[PDB]
Amino acid sequence: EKEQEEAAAASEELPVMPWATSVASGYTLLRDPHHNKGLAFTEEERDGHYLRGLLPPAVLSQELQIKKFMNTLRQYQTPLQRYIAMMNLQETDERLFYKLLIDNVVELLPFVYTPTVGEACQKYGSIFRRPQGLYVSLKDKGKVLEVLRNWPHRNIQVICVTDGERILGLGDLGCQGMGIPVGKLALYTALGGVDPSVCLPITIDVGTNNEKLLNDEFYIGLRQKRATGEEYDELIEEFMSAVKQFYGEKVLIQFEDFANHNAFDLLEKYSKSHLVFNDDIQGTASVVLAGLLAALKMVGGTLAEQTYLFLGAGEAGTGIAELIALEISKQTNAPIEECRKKVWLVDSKGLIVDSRKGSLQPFKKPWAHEHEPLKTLYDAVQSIKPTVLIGTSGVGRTFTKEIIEAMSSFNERPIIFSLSNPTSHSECTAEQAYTWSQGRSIFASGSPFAPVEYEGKTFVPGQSNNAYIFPGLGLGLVISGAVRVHEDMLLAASKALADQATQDNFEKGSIFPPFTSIRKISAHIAAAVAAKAYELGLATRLPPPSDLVKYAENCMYTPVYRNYR
Amino acid sequence: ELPVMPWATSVASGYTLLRDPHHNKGLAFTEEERDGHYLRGLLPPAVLSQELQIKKFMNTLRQYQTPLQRYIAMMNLQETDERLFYKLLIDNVVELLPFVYTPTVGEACQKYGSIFRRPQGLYVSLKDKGKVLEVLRNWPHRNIQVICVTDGERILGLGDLGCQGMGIPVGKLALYTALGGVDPSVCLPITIDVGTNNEKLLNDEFYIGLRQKRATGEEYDELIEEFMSAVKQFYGEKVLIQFEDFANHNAFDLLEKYSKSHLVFNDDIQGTASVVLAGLLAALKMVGGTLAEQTYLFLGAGEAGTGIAELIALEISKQTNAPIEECRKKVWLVDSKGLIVDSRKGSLQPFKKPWAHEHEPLKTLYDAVQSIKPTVLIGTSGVGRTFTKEIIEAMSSFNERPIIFSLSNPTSHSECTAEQAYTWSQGRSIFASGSPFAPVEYEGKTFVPGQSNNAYIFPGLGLGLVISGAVRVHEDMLLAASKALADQATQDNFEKGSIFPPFTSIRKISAHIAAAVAAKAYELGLATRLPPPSDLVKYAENCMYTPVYRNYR
Amino acid sequence: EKEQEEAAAASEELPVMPWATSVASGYTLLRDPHHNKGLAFTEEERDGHYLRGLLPPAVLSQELQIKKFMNTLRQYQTPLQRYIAMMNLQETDERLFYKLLIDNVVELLPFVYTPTVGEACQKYGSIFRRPQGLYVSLKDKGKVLEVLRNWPHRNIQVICVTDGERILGLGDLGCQGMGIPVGKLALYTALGGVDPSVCLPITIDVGTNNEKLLNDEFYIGLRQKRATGEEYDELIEEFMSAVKQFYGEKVLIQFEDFANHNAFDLLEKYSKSHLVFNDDIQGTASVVLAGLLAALKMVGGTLAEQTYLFLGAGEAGTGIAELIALEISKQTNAPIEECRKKVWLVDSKGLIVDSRKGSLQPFKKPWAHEHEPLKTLYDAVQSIKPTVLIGTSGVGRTFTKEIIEAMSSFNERPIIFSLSNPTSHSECTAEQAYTWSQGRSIFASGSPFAPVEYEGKTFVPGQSNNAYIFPGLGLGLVISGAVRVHEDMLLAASKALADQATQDNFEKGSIFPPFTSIRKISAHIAAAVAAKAYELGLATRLPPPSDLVKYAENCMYTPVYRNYR
Repeated sequence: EKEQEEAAAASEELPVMPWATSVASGYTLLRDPHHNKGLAFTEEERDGHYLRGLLPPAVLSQELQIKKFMNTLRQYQTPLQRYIAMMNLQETDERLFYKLLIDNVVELLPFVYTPTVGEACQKYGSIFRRPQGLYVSLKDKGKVLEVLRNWPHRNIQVICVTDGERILGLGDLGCQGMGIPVGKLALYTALGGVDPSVCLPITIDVGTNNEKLLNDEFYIGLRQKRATGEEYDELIEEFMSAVKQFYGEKVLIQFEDFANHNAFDLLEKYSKSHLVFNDDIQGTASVVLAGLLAALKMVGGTLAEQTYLFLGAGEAGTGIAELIALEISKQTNAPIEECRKKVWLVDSKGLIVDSRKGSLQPFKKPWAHEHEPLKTLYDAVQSIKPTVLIGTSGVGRTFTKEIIEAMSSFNERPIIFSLSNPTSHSECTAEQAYTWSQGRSIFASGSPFAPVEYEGKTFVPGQSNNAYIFPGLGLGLVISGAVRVHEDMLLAASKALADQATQDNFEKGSIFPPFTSIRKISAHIAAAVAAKAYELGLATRLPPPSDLVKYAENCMYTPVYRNYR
Repeated sequence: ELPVMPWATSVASGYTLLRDPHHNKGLAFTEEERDGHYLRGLLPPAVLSQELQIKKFMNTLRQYQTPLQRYIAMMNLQETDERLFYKLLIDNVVELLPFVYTPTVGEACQKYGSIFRRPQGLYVSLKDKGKVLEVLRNWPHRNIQVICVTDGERILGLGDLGCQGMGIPVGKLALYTALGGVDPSVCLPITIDVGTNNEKLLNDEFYIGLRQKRATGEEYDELIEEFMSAVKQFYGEKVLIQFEDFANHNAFDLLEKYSKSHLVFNDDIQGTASVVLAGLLAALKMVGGTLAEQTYLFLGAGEAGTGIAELIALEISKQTNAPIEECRKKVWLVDSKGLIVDSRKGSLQPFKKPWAHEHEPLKTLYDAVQSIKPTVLIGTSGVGRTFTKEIIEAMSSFNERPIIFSLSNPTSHSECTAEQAYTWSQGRSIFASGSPFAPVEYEGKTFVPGQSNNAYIFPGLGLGLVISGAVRVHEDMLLAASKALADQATQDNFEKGSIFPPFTSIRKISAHIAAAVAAKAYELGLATRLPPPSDLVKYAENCMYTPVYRNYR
Repeated sequence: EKEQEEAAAASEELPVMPWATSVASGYTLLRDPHHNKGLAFTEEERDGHYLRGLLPPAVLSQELQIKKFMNTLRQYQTPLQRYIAMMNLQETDERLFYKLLIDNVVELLPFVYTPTVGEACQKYGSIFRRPQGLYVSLKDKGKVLEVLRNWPHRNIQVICVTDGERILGLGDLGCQGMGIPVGKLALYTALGGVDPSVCLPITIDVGTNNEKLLNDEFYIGLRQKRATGEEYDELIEEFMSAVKQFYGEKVLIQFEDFANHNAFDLLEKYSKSHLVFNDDIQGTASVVLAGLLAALKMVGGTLAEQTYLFLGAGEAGTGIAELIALEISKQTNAPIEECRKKVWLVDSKGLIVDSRKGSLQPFKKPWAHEHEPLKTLYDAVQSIKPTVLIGTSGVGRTFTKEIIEAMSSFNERPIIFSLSNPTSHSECTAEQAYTWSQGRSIFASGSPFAPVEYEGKTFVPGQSNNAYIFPGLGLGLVISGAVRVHEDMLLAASKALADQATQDNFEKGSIFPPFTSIRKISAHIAAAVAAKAYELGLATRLPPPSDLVKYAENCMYTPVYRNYR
């Protein structure tokens, strides 16, 4: 049952690569990112491994290395140039890359992650390219396993995969979506402590509809429009087959930036066979719920009493909403469609209403309450009189002065969540939200914003981005050996994050603690998601450790240089 | 009894192939090559040409704000895809040369320690003495033909950059490939670290060298003669050893002591002398006359100073049949103390006495320019803006077309700019300089000043010594080269005011210099590739590295 | 001219393999024959290269290694078992293999070379196979260069190639012919001093007519009868093209054991374009002529005055004959057909006579003198009354008591040369020749025979095998950079060998000095073949060295262990 090795003795016609292992020295060692210490190679290590001469005489510490890279990183003018310098270092000295990124996480995160990582994806083809991650194309059908075999690590625990269809709020970037999986997985290591070597960034190229990229001569993908239905599905179910055969069932498959229709069928179909998780639906839902709980500690109240208005009824829209209604059902013991009575979503066509359900998309019907057709978010804000406004539209500056002022007029402390990324697609800025609400809004957003000054006070807006959740939640599914993801684990995580939000960060108007604590946060989220995994009896690392927090911290990758023969 | 390294050879595929600069083609790997070498998946589906690769790198190179940032991006590419790096450098040589070579390469050396470093070249320290050969053994190419070596004492006109001198040898050797067609694999950039006197670098916490002041006499000498021993045992005698940026004192003893035992060449003394003489011959086609008739004034009596002068006097001796001591009558050098005159021989340096003619002490270059009344003003001072308006105006007043050569590098140490020389001479000067200057406009006419930099000479001269198997460097080969370059200078480049053809032709130039230096090697009977080929130019062109992508499936 | 690098800068769409170079240590080093020293790895070398533990504590010398292998070689009791143990060592420790073979050359030569190497070829498919040499099949056509590219040494100086059609006197062993090229090239190193790494054993598989091997389930070749004419030719000319492109023109191509018709067209059409040499035609001719000159020092006389009878008018038959007639023409200044008048060959159909030439094979017509048709060698021996009887028949025991007695009756010291191999196909034994001639014959043979006793005296029959010639002749063509073979170099060699034959070896009845001198012999043959190359102006290593013998000895591979760091 929990060691069903009947499926693992189909290892006869499994394609395999005959790997050889050899001691690394000279240029082989220096060109190996996993080991390469650059000038930090001690005198003794250089004599030992035929480096003497290939390096200058000077031996640097890792700390001096960080100071030196930081100095040259700050002299690049555009953010994209600092992204290029960061990806280059990741792929030359992996230990210096991670030790630097952790020690400088607040300064560097906007460059490796949102918002820079968005530009990187738009211009991926034209950017100086050391290869990272694995690309499975439509032309790898029949031979997806052959492609997996090429990856030179067998022990994969975390996969992060996109088909590039909805990269942040920028839409279809086809095969250039790879920036995201590579980003997420770097964070899995820096924020969560997952070892880099067990992380596998994948992109599924099925084409792109982006006309700019079809006609751009530097596009790295198939010059064809996306395959649909039949043709798409077979690649996916062969991919899902192949992952299973190669890596087993305990391998986490984190879906990133798929379209609505797809992102749901993948969570539906593969929930039973695989350990599947969707950062857009489940991960965002998780961090938002934690933000709400953290908000209601500053202002007071429960989730039950609040009224919720969403711009954008996609993945994150319905996904966040469903996790809120569920948390209410656990707190209230009500039937679920009494918990969503006070949750309203507005899409492209306006407020989701029952009168409109005679031609609605299926995953929206549960939010089609009874109300007059409303055309704009402004009309809904004024009619519904919500306590909480969450934006998942992918459209910038849709939280207008009229809308934040309207929200500041009936709420005394309105909860405004501007979730879309990158910064240019933020529904509002931190400056707009604090100004148009006379310093009275509880504000958080997807992309980072500098502190805002208003009537002699400083507001540090919190970052409501799933990067606070998935590093801890992933580590948890792994260190417990969870075989399935349960809605109850998303809640366990949300709890854990919210319970790290103290007065230190509330003082400054931030629903979350600073990223300078993300190692502590990830351990507590991991311990909780593991505890829930055991309770639900979906864990396979039996017996559970006594102290799930201290265990989670002991499983965590550290990028300090260890010494070689 | 020989220390020896057990090298093992293996077929490269997957990440081993991609991480190997020598072979890595990035997206230019064809579909067939990817299936063949376990790349399928590790690269995105799209296959680029090398040409699209060039266009792409060029586009992102121009978005960097500083020259130093484009130098870092160039050195990164050299060390990830060597064939793309060289095919790019060739196709874009005029645009890119100032970034990989003078003047950028100077800043790169000043800030070498603080710059993002993929390792290139070999460092032999004072702590490798006794074991220098052991260090050589670590280089993973056995067939070395061209070595380029500095001890960092005088990097361009920037002085002592100690161990951070490595930027220069790495630069020269890239040019040996790009300009000359030498294969990269046979080129070995070396730096000898013996310390540095630069107090800023001793106290800088990113300095990559020994934190000590330079070893002198005894201790220095031992390392060098052990280096020179070790190179010869490992690579043989036909290996070219190009010395770069040593001090006067040393750069001479190295050419003196190792002329017999080794094939030694000094870019500062011999290489610069060579390109200057070629510039003079090219100048005298625009303006008219012979070397004999001209009068020469130098600022700076160092390596390049006396070196250029001696090669000029020699070319005069071969054209007039006069004794050498008679061909120096027309050639005057001005140092720190003023005009070199015989009157002060009661405490003179020895290698200056041959230029100590008959005259009573003059104090400043301005005094000398006015008294000596020269035809040709050459600056090898290492000091910027020492060719003043008064000096260029003085020179423009008595000559109708005065020859001004501003040789010092980088641009910041140029004795004058191209703009100053053409303005202060009313458009009448024949100007060339060490570091590149953009075209200069003067009443609706465009002046393209030539680049009198040894990069026009050493790529051809090196290729020549190699393809002929020359075992020694002969003063007559410097002349053979000078002639060959000068005889490439047509009216197309003279029209625009340039003594040299554009770098867009450096492949033609290097082949003709190689054929000449080889021909002279055979004639003097120092060549060992016998018999000489019938057509030494077509042979030289066929021996030339091409960086077009080599085919794997 | 000479340096035509025009064809070397037309290597742009040449297939190439991307080789990577890396420092060898641990199991990579031990499994590498070129470097592997086994227990002879010094303490310092083991610490240095991560061997400590993988070897027992004991450090052996190379000498102790030799004593140890020799001891275990003598417990194998078939010769074939000692051939297998020898090939295994060649392919695990190359330096121990060569240092052993040289120091023990007389004892070991019959096991790695004739006659053992013959059995090895007959049973090649069924023998335990460590892989050796390169096989180019009919199904590698279009892609022969691709096959060459796979060999992991670029700098090839000596190729040795067979199509397996006439392996020794055993006939067609198809693809199992490889034993020969591998044998020859080991000797090129042990006897001649050529570095192993510049030597490339090749077999061209075009099928086989051996019905035994077509139906044998362990045959390693194509299960088809030999391709003829058009199909054969294209593979060869593509092979000869491909060798040229990859290795250049200075590469020696030694043909081994082809049939007459082929062996000749290959020397004819590729004499201009390539440096081609045929061990059967030219190499055997060379050592035989040296034997004759050595014989005429024991007994007295000139080549001119002798009368020659050959059994077997093939490659070696006509080839030996033509080299004899040529040496006569250079000594007498006579027209060539006056030099052939006293040379008679007997084939399958009997004595070659002009009355039979109305349907003769082409390369036999020059030996078709005027005489009455004779059916058997015995009839010819008795009619022609020859002074020299040479057997190249491939048929054992055809030099009968009647024939040796007949020869002993009209000559006082008859020269009998039993050239065929292996021992089982020898035209007579050393025992038979000395007994049936009352101790009066000058005898030599292709395969080794122990000393023979007769009337209280010891006869040490010499070995007239091309292994005395091709090691020196090859080294010569290489160290001079010869671009052509000229008949005059075969003679230069023959002279050089003959002039090494002293009274020390003549005392015991041997035309050649023992193989314990083959280092000295090869250097003197090399210096002579080089001198002739320069004289004929076909050498490209100009100027010639002062002392061609001491230069040849300094170019010679030594298998003493190198010390590693």
